[PDB]
Order: sequence, then structure tokens, then C-alpha cells
Amino acid sequence: IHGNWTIENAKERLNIYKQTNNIRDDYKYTPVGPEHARSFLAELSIYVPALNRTVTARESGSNKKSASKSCALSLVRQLFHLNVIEPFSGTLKKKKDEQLKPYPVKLSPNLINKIDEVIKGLDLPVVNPESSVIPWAPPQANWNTWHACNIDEGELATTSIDDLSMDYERSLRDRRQNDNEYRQFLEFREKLPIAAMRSEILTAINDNPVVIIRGNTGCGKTTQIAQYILDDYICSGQGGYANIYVTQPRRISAISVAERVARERCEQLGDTVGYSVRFESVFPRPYGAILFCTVGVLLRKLEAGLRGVSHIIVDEIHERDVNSDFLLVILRDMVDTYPDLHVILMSATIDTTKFSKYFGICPVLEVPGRAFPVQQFFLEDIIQMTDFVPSAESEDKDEAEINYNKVCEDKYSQKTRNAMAMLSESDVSFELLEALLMHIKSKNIPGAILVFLPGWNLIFALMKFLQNTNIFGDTSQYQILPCHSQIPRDEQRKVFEPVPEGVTKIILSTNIAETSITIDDIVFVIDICKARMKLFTSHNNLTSYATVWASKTNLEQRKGRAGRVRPGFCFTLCSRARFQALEDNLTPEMFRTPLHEMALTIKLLRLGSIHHFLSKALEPPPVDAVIEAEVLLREMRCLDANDELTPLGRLLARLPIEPRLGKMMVLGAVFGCADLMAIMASYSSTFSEVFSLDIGQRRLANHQKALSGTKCSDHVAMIVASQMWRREKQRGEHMEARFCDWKGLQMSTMNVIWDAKQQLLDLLQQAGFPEECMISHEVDERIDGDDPVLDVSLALLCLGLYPNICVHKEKRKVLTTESKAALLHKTSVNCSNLAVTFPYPFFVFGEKIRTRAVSCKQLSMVSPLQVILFGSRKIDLAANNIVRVDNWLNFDIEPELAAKIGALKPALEDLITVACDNPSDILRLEEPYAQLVKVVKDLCVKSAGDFGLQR
RNA sequence: GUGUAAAAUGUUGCUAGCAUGCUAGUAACGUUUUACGCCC
Ligand SMILES: Nc1ncnc2c1ncn2[C@@H]1O[C@H](COP(=O)(O)OP(=O)(O)O)[C@@H](O)[C@H]1O
Ligand code: ALF
Repeated sequence: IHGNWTIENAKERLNIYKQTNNIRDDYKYTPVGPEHARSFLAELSIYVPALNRTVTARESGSNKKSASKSCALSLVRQLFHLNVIEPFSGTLKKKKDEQLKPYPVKLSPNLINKIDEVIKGLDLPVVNPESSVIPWAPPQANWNTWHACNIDEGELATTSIDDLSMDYERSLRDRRQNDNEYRQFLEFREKLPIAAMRSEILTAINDNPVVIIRGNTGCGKTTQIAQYILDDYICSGQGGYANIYVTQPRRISAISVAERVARERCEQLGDTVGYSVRFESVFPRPYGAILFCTVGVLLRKLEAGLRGVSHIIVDEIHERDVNSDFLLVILRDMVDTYPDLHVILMSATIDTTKFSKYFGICPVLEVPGRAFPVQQFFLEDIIQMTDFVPSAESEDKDEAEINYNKVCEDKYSQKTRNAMAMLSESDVSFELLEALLMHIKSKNIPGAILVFLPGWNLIFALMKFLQNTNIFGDTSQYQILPCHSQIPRDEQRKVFEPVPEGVTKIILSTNIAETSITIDDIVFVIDICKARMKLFTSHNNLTSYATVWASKTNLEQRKGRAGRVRPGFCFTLCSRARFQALEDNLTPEMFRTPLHEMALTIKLLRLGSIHHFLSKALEPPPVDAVIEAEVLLREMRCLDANDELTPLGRLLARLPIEPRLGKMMVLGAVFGCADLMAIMASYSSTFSEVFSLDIGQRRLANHQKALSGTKCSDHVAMIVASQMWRREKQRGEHMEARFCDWKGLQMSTMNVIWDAKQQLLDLLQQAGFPEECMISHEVDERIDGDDPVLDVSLALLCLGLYPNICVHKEKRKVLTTESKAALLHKTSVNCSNLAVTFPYPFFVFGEKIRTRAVSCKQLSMVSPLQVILFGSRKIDLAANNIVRVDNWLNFDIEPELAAKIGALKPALEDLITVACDNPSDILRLEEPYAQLVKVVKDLCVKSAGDFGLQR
């Protein structure tokens, strides 16, 4: 009854018990009765090695299988009677894991005495359980616009701006006279649509303060309007008294548009057109030049001043990203206060009425967009055409989910015939491409093939699948090219390269190709209205790089993205039900996003209360976002609760990194490890791959794993790689490139990290911290012992990236907070196939890749002594003398020792505050603070928490 | 994006026997669940 003592249940425990006994016997069958009333008596003997009480089953049935089942019934009943078998044994039985045992403290008495002296030498008692605007000026002599300062030397110090304007004018006249490649580029730009209303757009801008351009995508407009403004300003011989400032919302888009405008101008990058993306600047000449930058770089430059720039040409606003709307909200008042500035907002296809209404009903210009509506087809249309039904043959939820695929009427074509024949919907197959090919060959429509896959992972998977199906994946006849941010610029520049007809172009891309760039020859668009949704859930610190449906506005744009003049075809892979069911627009990301970084930015520019500023924005954000920004600023001691920016906050604002790494960079110079902190912050915030993985590789190679050395950490590997790269860069790069390739170095990532380290140390120098601590602290990896610099660097790392720590159980299988299973990313140095146990069973990662908290990246072993030092914002005490870390980690330490360790929590903040207050003398601290530095260097040593008992 | 053993279904052919059928299994088949152990 209670143990469901029947045949097809409760037998799992019996099977396991017999497996433990290894008895391979079964039921012997004996016939009883005639052939018309046949019965079988089955026998089985079971030996019990634990109770020494052998049992037997002798039961009858209508057949051999029935006899065996009847015997097993009585066997389970007798095993229960024996009180040795486990009851129930249903289909519900899992196997999980938890903490086994740490090395809780077990320190030497020296460190205990040091900690006691520190807690008594610093008196840290613990209990044992207004709206102004940024000034702007017109162009001025001896003043550089880019650097926002006075050059006071060179040529402008003695040369008037009018002379520079005349020089630019004569140079452009000579270029008009002779530059033939410029002639062909300008004729291409003239046949380009915007050159229709050249003068018109050159005048409307002077007419009004706020100017909105509106014209369908693919006009080649961003790369032309700024150049036309410069040309108009220089044709009057005034190019010196004019500069152009443009902001894109994506880094790679900014790089691409800068390269395009340089190539069309037939000029080397950095002469008259330059770009300043985060951690990279190629600033051009100070006068008569164009600047492209991301919104973040402009928000950074806003601190100094917009002096010396003529017109600002803010790019795509339909993105609705937080940065662009913040910039627009500031720029509204900026251009209202100063009537001599010209703000330009650019869109692609959006009801710009709200944008115009925001700026006091500003003019909404228009571009004549030649177009031809394209044939739009859906899943019913494609099932009518060439079959569409089959496919490749918190946990859950409620009934609120509606499957529109299964809610429809079968008034369409032979749905059952298509189902019984074939199809492949979720994964594309020969069907779609062959249908397009036959449509082209029968209706005579040679044209490019365009698809919008949501993510780079799916892009790579489908590219590999189509390469496997190379009969129709034949690049010689069916050219295939991806397009995404991650891939190098070589693929982007190859995409634009045309191919002869017959070599069909099948472009695989994502939301990037919907704007920014546009291929002229696109005819047929195969949309799936799927896009990446890399959302960070800061309310619980879970990442989700999932895929979500595109908005109806975006879907309409994609429908219009193809078919310039040719008919064009839209092969939408969705039903009309979902087509009309999804939201018309896209949810404003500004509504749901933490605003701590923007709060620090607004407090840096002394723009008054954040609440009032957010009220006077495009969309009044919900009070939760401003409240959470306030909470983060108050708890992190960047901004006081009384809207008073402490020097810590002002220092953090200038840092081009998130505050969670600025808090580490502050302490980096405190403990004489600033180089390590700069390198780690650059390698962490700038999400990048450490090593150049070769094709067909599933793990890290021999040297790729040996570079981490005895430390066996990817962060230590990166540090030593940077050290060897810089000592090699001390020599020539001709052999350095092949050496880095041999060492599996990413080269470009290393350059980025080095430049970021240089910029961070320059910023720290400007802050006031001494140069002496900013010296090389070279760490070797072959040493398996201890090194104070490296262990304090790792302790600071664990301080910063909280709560991205994890507990290792076995192989890839690791545990994360709230007891979540996870694996180790392939790029990590801790990837292998054999079972290895690490010296310390605690790891901290950088990123949580893949939505279902599975992939962890940037793993590095951490000392078991973090506990309360650098492991959390909260520590607790559990039963049976257990210290609780992040409510998912257990240590076994005396409450007195736990309180002693936890008393350091206010001390860290006090040290940070003192370091920020007096940057000039961080090396020469107060004597209790020198003792604190000494004790923290002593405590975080790798082989420290093992005294008394190594176990 | 996987294999092993166990159990319910029906199936392929065969087997010992009974007044064309029948009483039982056999080797194999796929389905569904169970755990065992991989790789992302
Ligand atoms: N790398 C390039 N080489 C040549 N022409 C380009 C390049 N990139 C863009 N163009 C042209 O410039 C135009 C750019 O349009 P775009 O910047 O997307 O305008 P908007 O952003 O207003 O839609 C396109 O029509 C395209 O033909
Ligand atoms: F210039 Al755009 F989207 F129109 F980047």
C-alpha cells in the first residue's frame, strides 16, 4: 500500500539491490495443467549477504512472463517483510551535490595576532553573533576642439582661423580640379538619393535650431550628410570656423562609418575624419574635421566642454537606447541655451512626430525615397507554394502562453500532403533555398539573398550546416557571407564586394544589417523576426543571451529592407496571427535598465537632481530605476544620499569602466598592485577572448594551458601573456606577429588590453596617485609557491567581480549561487577531458554565458580565505558552527574568528575613502593603515589558510 | 546534437501441444519510463 507493492513499481529498489548482490539468476518455469488451461510455476532464490536470511519466490501465472511478474510481486512483498528493501521507488529520484568541506581558516597564530592588533590598532568594533549647462564657445584661436584645451603651441598659436579656412577651401578646390577617384566618389554620392536636396538640407539646418531628417534606410545618408555640411561650410571659405560631431550607438558601426567616410573622401583616416570609440581614439586635425564617436565617448567629453565644434549630427535615434536618449535630453537644453548651435537628429523610418514635438515642433524634413513594395509571404503562403509543416524530429509555466501555429483553420492548401512529404522549419533546409532558386529561374529575378538570424551562435551553426550541405552550400554558385560585430572587419568589407551573376549571394546577418549598412542588390529577404536579447537581470544577477520576436515596427522595416526598385520578396516565416499579435513597437530599454552609471554621469556634469532631469526626458522612467540607481550610489559610496558627490564618485565617473571595476582600480594602487588591477579590469570589462583558437579546436592546446602555469588561472595567463607581449613589442612586430600566432595570442585583444591599461594608469596619474606604485610587478607562473603581488591581485579580483564566484564539484560540473548547475566555457584554461582536482575548490568567473546559467567564462582559482574579506556584501552564521557566504557557501569556523574576519568590512570602505580623499600620498599612509595593508597582504597569500592542519 | 540494463505495448517469422483455428514462449523490432556513464 504505502510502498506500492505491485509489479510495475517498487521494483527499481529490488533491481538495485540485486545489482549490489550481482545475482544473475531468474525465474525457472515449470508447466502445470493441460494445454487448454496452461499455467507456469516460476521459481527464484534470493540471497541476502546483509541479514543472512535467504528467501524464495514460487508463484504461478498464465504464462512465463505472467509467472515472472507474479513471482516478482511476492518477491517485493517478502523483501518488504524482511525490512531490507526500500519502499515507493517511483519515477522520482534525483542525485544532486552540495558543499563537502572547506579549509575554513586554520591559520597560523601570527596572522591571528596581526588581525587582533589591526582591529585594536584601528578601533573597528564588531559584534560577534544647480541644473546648469555645459559651457560652449564658438571656434577660437589657439584652442583645440578635440582635446578641449589650449594647444598654446604649433601653428594655430600664430595662425588665424581664417587662414586655415582659406587653406581648406583652396585644398578642396584643387581636389575638385584633379582628384579623379574623388570625382567618381562624388558622382556616386550625387546619384545617391540625398544629393537631390543638397542645398535644401544645407539651408533648413541654418533655418532652425533643431533639425530632423527623415528618409528610408539604405540612402547612404549618415556617410553623406556630415560631409555635405562640411562642404557647404568650406565652399564659403569658412571651413576653419566649423567642426562636425556625430554619434553612433555601436562601436563597430562607428568604425565602419569612419572608414567609409575616409575612403570616400580619399583621405587617410585621422586627417579630416576621425573616430573616438571607447578605449580608442584617432583624433583628426583640430580645425575643419569630422568626428565620429559612440554616445559614451560624447558623454565623457561632455565633462570638459563642447567648445570649438560647429554642428552635432546625432545619428539613428530609433534605437531608443539609454545613451542616445540621455544625449538627446541634454542636447535639447544645450541647443536651447545657445542659439548658435545646430543639432541634427537622423532617423530611418519612424513616425518622427513625437521627436519634432519634443523640440518645440521642429521641422521634419523628408528625402525622396524611390521604392517598390515587395511580395510578402507567410507560413500559409509557403505551405501553399513548396510545403510547410514538418521540422527536424520557471521550468515550464502557465496557460497564458498562446501557440498561434496550432490555432488556425485548414482553409489553405494541402497541409496534410506537405506534412506527410517533408519540411524543415526551425532549421532551414534545401526547401527554402531551392524554392527561391526555382522562383528566380522561372520568373527571371536574379538578386541577392538576405536572411536575419537572431544570434551569432545560430549564424555559425547554420553556416556550418549549409557548408555540410555544400551541394546547395556551394559558395562558387551560392556565395555565403556572415555579418556581425564579432567577426573581423575583413568579412564586413568582403560583404560589400559584388560578385558576378549566377554566383548568388546568400547574406547571413542580424539586426546589424537592418541599419548602419545596406547592400544595394538585396531582393529577397528571408526574415524570422528573431533578435538577440542579451539582458542582464540585476534584480537577481542572472544573464540571458536569448532570442525574442522582433517588433512589428522592426518587422515592417525588414519587410521594407529589401526591394529597392526590383519587385522584391518578403519570405516571413510567421503566421498572420503572430504577425498581428505581437507588440507594434519595441519596449523602451530605458524603462527597464539599471541607471547607476547614468546617475554617476549626470552627477559628474553637475546637472542637478536626477529625478527632475529624468522627468524632463523623452519618456519619464519608472521610479524603480532611479531608486535603484540611488541605492547603488549610496551603498557604493560614490554619491552620498544628500546628492553630494564624494571624491570617490567623481573619480569613478571619469573612469571608462563600470563602478564594480573602479572600486578595484582604487585599491589597485593602495596595495602596490596597480598594474595588475589595470590589466584585469581591462580584460574583464572589455569582453574579449584571451587566445586565438584555431579552427576545429575543442579545448586549449598544450602551451595554451601551460601559459597559466602552476597558477593555472586564465587571468594569470593573461597577465603573463601581456608581459611577454610587451617585452616582445620592445622588439619588432614582423616576427612578433608570427610569435603571437605560435603562442595562440589574439594580438588585437592584447593591443586593446594594453591601451586600456595605459589609459587607466594615465587617468590615475591625473587623479593624483603617485607614479611610483604604477610600476611593473611581473608575476611568474612556473612558481607553485606564493607571491604576494599575485595573490593580492587575485583577492582584489574576487572583490570586484562579486557575485560571479562558483564552487567546483567535478569536471565541467560546477555549482553557482542558489545551487545552479553550470559548465566551464571552452576558451577557459580549465577545460580538459580527464578528471582533475584543483588545489583550491573555489572559482570566480567573469561572465554567465547562455541564458540557462550554464556557461561560465573567465574562471580563476581563488583562495579559500576570501570568506568576508573579498567574497560578498553579506556574511552570516549557520548552525553547527557554519559561516554562510552568499547564502550558498559553507565554512566551519569559530564565531569569534568569523567576527574578526568580518570586522574588515568597514575597513575596506574606509581605506577606499581615504585613498580617494588624498591621492597624492596613498603610498605613505597612516600607521594603522600601513598595518592594514601589511595584514591584508599577509592574509590573502595563496598558501595561508592551511596552518595547524593541511586537511 | 548520446550508448548500456530493466519494465508495458503491439509487431516480424519460428517453436511444443490442442478441435482452418487455438494454448504458451522464442530471436528481433519500434514505442514509453527508469536509473547507469558521456559532451556542450
Ligand atoms: N562601405 C561603404 N562603401 C560604399 N558605400 C557605402 C558604404 N557604406 C554605406 N554606403 C552607402 O551610403 C549609404 C549609407 O546609408 P545609411 O548610413 O544607412 O543612412 P541611414 O543611416 O540614414 O539609413 C548607403 O546607401 C550605402 O549605399
Ligand atoms: F545611420 Al543609422 F541606423 F540610420 F545608423
